[PDB]
Amino acid sequence: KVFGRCELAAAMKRHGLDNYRGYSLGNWVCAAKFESNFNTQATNRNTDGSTDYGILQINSRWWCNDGRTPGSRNLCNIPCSALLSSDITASVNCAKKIVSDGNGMNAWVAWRNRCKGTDVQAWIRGCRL
Ligand code: NA
Repeated sequence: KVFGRCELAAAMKRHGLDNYRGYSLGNWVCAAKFESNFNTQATNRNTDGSTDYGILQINSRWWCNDGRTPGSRNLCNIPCSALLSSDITASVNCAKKIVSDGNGMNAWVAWRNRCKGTDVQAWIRGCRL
């Protein structure tokens, strides 16, 4: 599913991301825009042989099992295909473990390079929240 911006903001707020570990909702919408273009089906192979999955590009080296990332962890205890669903529950629950892991939202390279330190409140402008 390709989300609209305010559609995704509403879903991420519904599931508890707004101000989670002190990251305002616009940080999460910005991250999803530049990680996945708001597409739950997005996949991207990494040079280490892992893959990033879904709306928040969650990595198979640490967080999910994709059957082809040797020696990798599965800390969210889910198949990586679960992170491609139109239902973002699994992605959000896993993102909450990732952002709690020690480096905060710096786990999302697109957030660090394109959202961090910017006017992230612009990403929820005009949305009914
Ligand atoms: Na894995």
